[PDB]
Amino acid sequence: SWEVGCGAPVPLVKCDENSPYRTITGDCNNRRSPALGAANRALARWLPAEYEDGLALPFGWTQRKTRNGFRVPLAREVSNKIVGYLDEEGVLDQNRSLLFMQWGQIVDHDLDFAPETELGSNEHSKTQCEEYCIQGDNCFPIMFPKNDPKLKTQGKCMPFFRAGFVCPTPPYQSLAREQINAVTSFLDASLVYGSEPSLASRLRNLSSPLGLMAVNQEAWDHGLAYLPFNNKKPSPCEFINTTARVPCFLAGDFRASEQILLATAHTLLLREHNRLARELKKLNPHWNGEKLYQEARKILGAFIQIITFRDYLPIVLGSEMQKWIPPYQGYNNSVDPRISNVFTFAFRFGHMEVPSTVSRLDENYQPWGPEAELPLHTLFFNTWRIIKDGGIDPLVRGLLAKKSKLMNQDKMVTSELRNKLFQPTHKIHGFDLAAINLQRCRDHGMPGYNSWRGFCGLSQPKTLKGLQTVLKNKILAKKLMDLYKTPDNIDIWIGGNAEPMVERGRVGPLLACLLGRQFQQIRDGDRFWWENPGVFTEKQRDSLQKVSFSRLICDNTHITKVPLHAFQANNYPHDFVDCSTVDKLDLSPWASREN
Ligand SMILES: *[C@@H]1O[C@H](CO)[C@@H](O[C@@H]2O[C@H](CO)[C@@H](O[C@@H]3O[C@H](CO[C@H]4O[C@H](CO)[C@@H](O)[C@H](O[C@H]5O[C@H](CO)[C@@H](O)[C@H](O)[C@@H]5O)[C@@H]4O)[C@@H](O)[C@H](O[C@H]4O[C@H](CO)[C@@H](O)[C@H](O)[C@@H]4O)[C@@H]3O)[C@H](O)[C@H]2NC(C)=O)[C@H](O)[C@H]1NC(C)=O
Ligand code: HEM
Ligand SMILES: *[C@@H]1O[C@H](CO)[C@@H](O[C@@H]2O[C@H](CO)[C@@H](O)[C@H](O)[C@H]2NC(C)=O)[C@H](O)[C@H]1NC(C)=O
Ligand SMILES: *[C@@H]1O[C@H](CO)[C@@H](O)[C@H](O)[C@H]1NC(C)=O
Ligand SMILES: *[C@@H]1O[C@H](CO)[C@@H](O)[C@H](O)[C@H]1NC(C)=O
Ligand SMILES: [Ca+2]
Repeated sequence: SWEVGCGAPVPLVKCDENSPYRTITGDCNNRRSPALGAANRALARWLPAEYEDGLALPFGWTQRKTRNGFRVPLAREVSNKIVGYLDEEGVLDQNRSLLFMQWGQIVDHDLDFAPETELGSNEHSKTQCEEYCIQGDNCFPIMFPKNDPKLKTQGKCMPFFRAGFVCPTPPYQSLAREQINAVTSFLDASLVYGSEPSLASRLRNLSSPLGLMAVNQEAWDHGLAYLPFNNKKPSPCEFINTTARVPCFLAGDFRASEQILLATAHTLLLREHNRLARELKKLNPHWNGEKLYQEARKILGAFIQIITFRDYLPIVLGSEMQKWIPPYQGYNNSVDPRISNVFTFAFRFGHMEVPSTVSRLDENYQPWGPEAELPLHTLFFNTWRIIKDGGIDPLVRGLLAKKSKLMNQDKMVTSELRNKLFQPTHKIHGFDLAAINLQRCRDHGMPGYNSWRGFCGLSQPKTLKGLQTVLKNKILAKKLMDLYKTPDNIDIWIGGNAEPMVERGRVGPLLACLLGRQFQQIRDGDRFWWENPGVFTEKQRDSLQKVSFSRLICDNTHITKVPLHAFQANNYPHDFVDCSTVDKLDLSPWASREN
């Protein structure tokens, strides 16, 4: 009765009964529907796609084609009028460390990646899009409004290329266009290990049966590993400093070097795998390389799950946590674990938590050198500042001692991302992540703000006064009505992020609902969830309960003082204790077995 078949790329693998570990692809997690949550398949649709032609063309593609009787505003004009601000004074979150932002980006990279269409190779398509700003097939350029300064300094557009879609990637089909999730839907440390067998093997050290991940052979951090380099050319990390010539890192996720603190967090996770593999080898000398790798991978997946659900989500969702994510009751094989298309926009709330600067701090939590503090835009695809300017410890100290940006209806996205974003192959620090998010909402066929309010059982404002009430902000509602003309047309990214945050949380009610529903699904629909009986033993679960980001730092850096609650705002020295007082992960329950 349905077109359920379509999975034409079809990374098809048969499933082995009673297999002890996760697949790299996420296949075989659900026994009845083994592709559920596997990588390189369609993002789930919680609601039907909304395209100007019903099938594939974004709203805004055809100038004369209205949405609900009104032209959709230019993404860059919404960015300029609503999202932008000048003054960074007073914008920081007084109760969230910068690790709060950074953990969000890490979790996001574990869960979803909808990359730009490949569209063949060695052609004049990408250059054409960038050079002449001509909309066509996959070229969906972000056009500058008449009063945009970038129209004066940067040409007529910011190049933008439509996301990849499942069955054919160049041609189309009879159903609506469905974008791809290139990573595993499960919270499974796919950002460390990869979501594809080829990358997963490339990341491993298969020279020794020690179960290790490959490490950098060119540079070391006071005896501790860096990720290997990606020696693919051209390299955006080389591009931004051709004197230093330091390549990007190779990780489980394609995007690991996008900014210096994401590369930092990736480095901690790689180190933690190798520490666990060494410690398991000492405990279990007869375990082979495959077994050591899998058991360390399983522990690192559980770490990521526990930090996320115990420490992170409660301070994102605040009062809505118990509504959307009740205490775990067990694996439910009827739950759809696939990441939804809308979730990939909902989780971009993080863009409003990114502050304008990154600091390096020394062994006394004092400024590291004469340029301790640097503008964020100079740190896009920046790996040389790690290798050649103190390794990761000074950056990790900044992650603990400095703050996230607080979402603000009058100060949404810092100009470091809104005007100075660097994109690989596009040469300039001149892109706008907010405009890109809005253009991508349309590229993906997103239903508008009121469709999602209805989905979440919330009021659907129809008038300026109704929107002013929901947003608790007259001027913001007025600016959104002036541009969108009806709240039905407001793009979900800006509408969800415009709502005032729930008590004890950092998102409003619409985003709490969309995020909370997704995180409930990826937990309840995961046969390898850490708390599911038989994944770990009772004694292993008791040991895992004691994981902390503070212990991760103590174990995989030379930092000797850390806070106990690393996601809150912490000040040195008052909130910092000796590493020796921080709980350890007791691996004794991983003994092959005893009597
Ligand atoms: C995968 O996992 C393997 C290990 O299982 C990694 O292999 C090892 O890499 C490190 C470098 O990253 C190598 O260490 C070097 O060691 C020498 C000291 O050599 C002596 O001790 C070694 C350790 O036991 C041993 O392997 C050596 O034996 C080999 O070489 C001799 C000839 O010297 C030969 O007779 C033997 O038969 C072996 O072939 C030897 O006993 C040390 O001198 C090196 O340091 C120098 O170089 C670094 C920069 O490179 C510099 O910082 C120093 O100041 C100095 O200049 C270096 O520490 C180790 O030898 C490798 N082990 C094996 C078995 O080859 C591998 O790197 C992992 N790969 C990835 C991609 O992660
Ligand atoms: C640079 C960028 C960041 C930090 C300096 C950053 C940060 C975050 C946080 C903190 C997130 C969540 C808590 C988060 C989520 C998602 N991002 Fe974003 N991000 C930076 C840069 C980008 C760029 C560039 C993109 C691609 C934009 C496009 O549409 O082409 C981007 C995306 C996302 C994303 C969607 C992932 C996907 O499914 O494809 C998040 C869920 N980020 N980032
Ligand atoms: C590119 O990287 C190099 C380091 O490899 C940076 O240079 C250092 O910068 C200051 C001088 O301005 C000094 O600490 C060193 O003498 C420099 N080293 C070298 C080799 O020149 C350089 O500033 C970076 N440039 C950019 C644009 O990021
Ligand atoms: C900071 O947030 C944490 C929860 O994230 C909370 O327990 C603590 O009371 C908050 N502190 C202040 C000062 O509000
Ligand atoms: C399992 O999932 C289905 C679909 O969400 C749900 O209707 C059912 O109540 C769930 N079973 C539980 C919570 O035991
Ligand atoms: Ca994953």
